[PDB]
Amino acid sequence: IVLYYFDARGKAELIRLIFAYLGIEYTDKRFGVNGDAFVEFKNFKKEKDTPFEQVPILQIGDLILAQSQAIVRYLSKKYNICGESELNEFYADMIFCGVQDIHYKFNNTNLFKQNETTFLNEDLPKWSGYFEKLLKKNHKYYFVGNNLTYADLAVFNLYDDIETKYPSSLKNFPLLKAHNEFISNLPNIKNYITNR
Amino acid sequence: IVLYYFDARGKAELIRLIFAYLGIEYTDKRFGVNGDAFVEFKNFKKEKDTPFEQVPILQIGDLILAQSQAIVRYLSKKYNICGESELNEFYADMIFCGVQDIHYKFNNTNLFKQNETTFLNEDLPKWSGYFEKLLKKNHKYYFVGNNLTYADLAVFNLYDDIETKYPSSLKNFPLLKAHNEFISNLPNIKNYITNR
Repeated sequence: IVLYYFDARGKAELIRLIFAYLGIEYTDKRFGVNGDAFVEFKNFKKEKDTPFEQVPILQIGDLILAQSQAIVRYLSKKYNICGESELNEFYADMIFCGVQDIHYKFNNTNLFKQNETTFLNEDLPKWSGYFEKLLKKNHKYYFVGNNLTYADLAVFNLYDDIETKYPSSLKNFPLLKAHNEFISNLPNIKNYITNR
Repeated sequence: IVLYYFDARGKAELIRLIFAYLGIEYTDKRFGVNGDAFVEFKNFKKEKDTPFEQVPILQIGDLILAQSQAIVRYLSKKYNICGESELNEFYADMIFCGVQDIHYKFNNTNLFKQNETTFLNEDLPKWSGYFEKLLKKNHKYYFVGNNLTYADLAVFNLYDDIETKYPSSLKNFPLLKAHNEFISNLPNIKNYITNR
């Protein structure tokens, strides 16, 4: 199993957390660890037939899987972390789609755009509230059902990425803060985090 | 004179170049050199009355100036580098506007958005093209007149900035390239640059 992406988190960290959580081994190929990233990328697209000329690409054998979102749903169904019912499969999928929304906003805010304030003070809190509510409904902390699913990992990864840029706003959201801390303490993810 | 902004280039670097080219000493207040950049900024918005709560703001005496573009045009008139005729003052302005459009596109391209290769392949070459044609119409040192204007500093800032994230494609644009080395060598500029 080989994962191809740039030497960064971005859209590939969630897949790496899945592999870690589940503990399945693989080769983490990162473009630009030493060389120029774009040349390494430009040359990967030659030697490899990609659907949409974009990474991440997860290679299992001679099989090429593309599109991060599609890749995690696949891994999740195959390894039972997508929920145990029609309905719950849907709810996980639903919150995951929610995570993409705000995660994008996040990656679309920066100094030059003078965008940082309205995100930090408006979009971020609003959305953290949406997640609290979902935790409140399902009331050890899981978003869906009674066992862990990729939605729990995606939410976690979301805030973990946000905090690398901005201060930890989770003070006002106790359940979201707890959930975040809980999955970060899971022995398997905890080891990965420390080795990053 | 006090220039306020975050400890970054962003939209304040052009103003810092103007001050360097003209050898004007001022104070470069950079939020974050001490504590939470957002803390100082938040306190800054309390002590100073900003029109739109955005930085940079330039404080000359007791008056505060607020919009980076409006500030550069202001400084340029006051120090004669805005051109020496109506048409030329207009051209500098036009070139400057074009620089903003692509400078924004640049600061709006990241790994997550999978914006990058399309910027380097479609956008950048198309724009470098326009600037080459422009310098051609003025036949290897200036965009407007026989003298230096803020348009020149704006185009050089632009590429010096792009060059800290992406390659250096100026090869296929000879006048653009000569233009940028030309101003990168101006005594005052080479000095500021080496001390950044």
